[PDB]
Amino acid sequence: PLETLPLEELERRALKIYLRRHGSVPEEEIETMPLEELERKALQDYLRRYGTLPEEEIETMPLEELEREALKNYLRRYGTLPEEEIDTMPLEELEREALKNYLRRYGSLPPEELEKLPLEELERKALIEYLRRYGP
Amino acid sequence: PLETLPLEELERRALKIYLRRHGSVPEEEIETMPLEELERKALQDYLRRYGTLPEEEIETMPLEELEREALKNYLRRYGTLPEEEIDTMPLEELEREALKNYLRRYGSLPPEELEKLPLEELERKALIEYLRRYGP
Repeated sequence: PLETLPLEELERRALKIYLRRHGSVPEEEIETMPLEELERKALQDYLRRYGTLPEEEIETMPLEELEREALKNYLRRYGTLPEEEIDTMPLEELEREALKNYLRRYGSLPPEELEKLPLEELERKALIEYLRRYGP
Repeated sequence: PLETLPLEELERRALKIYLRRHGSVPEEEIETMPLEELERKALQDYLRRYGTLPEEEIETMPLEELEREALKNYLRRYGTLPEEEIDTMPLEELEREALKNYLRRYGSLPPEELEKLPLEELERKALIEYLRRYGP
């Protein structure tokens, strides 16, 4: 049933299931939040667990910084690529590597595709995979 | 031609021609700057030439709020919906109504099909219709 969902609905549902699994927030008050805020509170749950930073910076950091550190942690624990160029790797590339890393582990797709699939389609398959494993 | 390139490269070209025409950016970085830097500096330029925002505020503004104000500004001078909605409409809905508004002034698609497209595809046409107007 997830095929009929466009990319804006897949990101919403995936962020919901994640926030319904990690973090305690009213379940009926999750649906009414804007998608900009869904990522901020989802990636706040991520940073609070895998990398104990200052507790109030994570509340006030911009959304581009919350995502950058969340992607950085993902490559440190799930990737052998050196820590050095993780800081210098652009945001457009941290996302790409974090999705190829995700689709190789929890995905039945050969790496020949994951290196040729664009970033927009890499976001699709990784979001449809997360839902078919952790949700309806 | 342009339809064969991915959505990441479309935006990379679109933001490149914009920097070369509007404002002053050294053209010695045809593709060396990251996509995160292309979006940022091109947004502060639009927030400066087409708006009345503080200088010392946008240079420290995050990306999720630079884009928010750019759509709030773009929807004002080119939109029909009232101003009260602009502050309440979420960021994901600000992008949708901004992309549809652009695809009308410079669009050969029928408006009934403009709605049929999801937000992921409205961006492709807007970027492609932009490059056919300002690109070689």
